Amino acid sequence: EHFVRVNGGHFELQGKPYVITGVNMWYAAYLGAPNEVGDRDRLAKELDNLKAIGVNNLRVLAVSEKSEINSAVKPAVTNGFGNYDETLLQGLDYLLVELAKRDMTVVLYFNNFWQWSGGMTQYMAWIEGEPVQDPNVTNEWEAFMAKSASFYRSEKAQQEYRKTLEKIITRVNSINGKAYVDDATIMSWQLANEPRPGNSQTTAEEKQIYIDWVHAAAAYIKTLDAHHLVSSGSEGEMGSVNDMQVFIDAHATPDIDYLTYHMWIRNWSWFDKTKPAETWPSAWEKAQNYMRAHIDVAKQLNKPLVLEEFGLDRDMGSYAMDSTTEYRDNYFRGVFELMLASLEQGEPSAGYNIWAWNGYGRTTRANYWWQEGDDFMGDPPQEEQGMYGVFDTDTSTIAIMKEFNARFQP
Repeated sequence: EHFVRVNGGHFELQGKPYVITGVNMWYAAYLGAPNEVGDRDRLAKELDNLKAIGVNNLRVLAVSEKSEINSAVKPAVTNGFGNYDETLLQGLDYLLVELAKRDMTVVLYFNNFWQWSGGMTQYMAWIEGEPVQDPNVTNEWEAFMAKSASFYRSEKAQQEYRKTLEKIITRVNSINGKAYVDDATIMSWQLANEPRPGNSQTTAEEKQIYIDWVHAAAAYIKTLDAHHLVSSGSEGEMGSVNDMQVFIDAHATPDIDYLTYHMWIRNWSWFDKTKPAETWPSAWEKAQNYMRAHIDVAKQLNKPLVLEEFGLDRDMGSYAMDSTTEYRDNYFRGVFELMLASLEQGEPSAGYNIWAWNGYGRTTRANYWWQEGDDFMGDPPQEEQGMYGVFDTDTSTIAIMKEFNARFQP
C-alpha cells in the first residue's frame, strides 16, 4: 500500500519523513528458505531483535550464481543461466512476509561486483566456459576487477541479467499472493552490490560504458515497475575509479531515485587494523571528507543519500566473538554524530546500513572460514566469520545502534 517515496533530499512514507536506520544482512532471504538451507526460527528471532534495536531496514542479496570457488555462498539461486531455485526464492517470499509483520523494509540487490555470490565474474565464466579465478586465492585484484567489469560490455551477460531482474521483479509472493511490484515492504530495487567501472587503469570509454549501464539498467527496471525506488549499490567516488564525475554522471538519471555511498576505511588502507591508534586520526579525517564530498554531490543532484554499507574490524583485527570493539564503536559514533548533524541541518543525509549483522549466528571453525551448512553471518563466505559482523552479544555496539536508531527517527 504505502511505498517508500522520494521527495527532494529525503524519503517519505505516507507523506512523513522516513530515515533509514538499517543493517546489512545479505543472507536474510536464505534464512527464510523452507528447506535445510533455511533457519526460519532464527530469522524471526533476528528480526525481533533488530526491531527492538530500532532497525527499520535491511539490505539483502536477492540472487546468487552457482560457484565452485571456496569464497562463495552455496547453494545458489541460479544454477546456470535461467535455472532458478524456486525453493530458495520462497525464502525471499518468507522474508517479505516477516518484514511486513514488523513494519520493516528491504533494499534488494540483484548482482555483485565481487565473488561471494558469484556475481559478474560468474556470468562471464559461464559465457566463456572458463572457471572463476577466486581473488582470495590469486591475489590478482586488478585483473579480477577488469574481468568483473567486462560484464557491462557483454550483450549476452546483459540479456541474462535483465532476465534475472524480470524473474524477481515480476514474481508473485507464493505465501501471501502479493505481486512483488505491489509490495511496499520492498523499499528499493538495487542494480548490484558495489558495481565499479573496472580497475585502477579503467579507460574513458570504460567509464562511459559503466555510466550507460547504470542508466540503461535503471530504465529497464522502471519498465517493469514504475513505482518502487531504484538505486545502483555504488560505493561512491571509490567505486567510480576515484572520479567523482563518473559517480555524478552515472547517477544523474531520473531513473536512479536516491544515492548510495559505502565506506571501507580499512580495505582502502586508511586504517591499519594492527596499528589502530597510530592510523585512526588520519583515517577519520579521510572518512569525514568522504562523507562531506558525497553529501555535497547529493545536494547537487537533489537526491537522498544513504551510507548503506560501512564497517570496521574488531580490535586488533580479531575475529573472536569475545574480542572488544572499541575502534568500531567509536567509528560508528563519529559517523552517526556527523550524519545526525547533517540531517538536523536539512542536508540530504537520509540514513545508513551498518555492515553487517551477525546476530545469533555463530562459527565454530578454528580458521573462521565458512563452509556449506554453517550458520550464515553478515560476513559473507569470502571473509572470516567475525571480521565485520555485529553479534547479538556485542553489547556496546548494539547500545550505540539503539541510541542513534532512535535519534535519527523523526
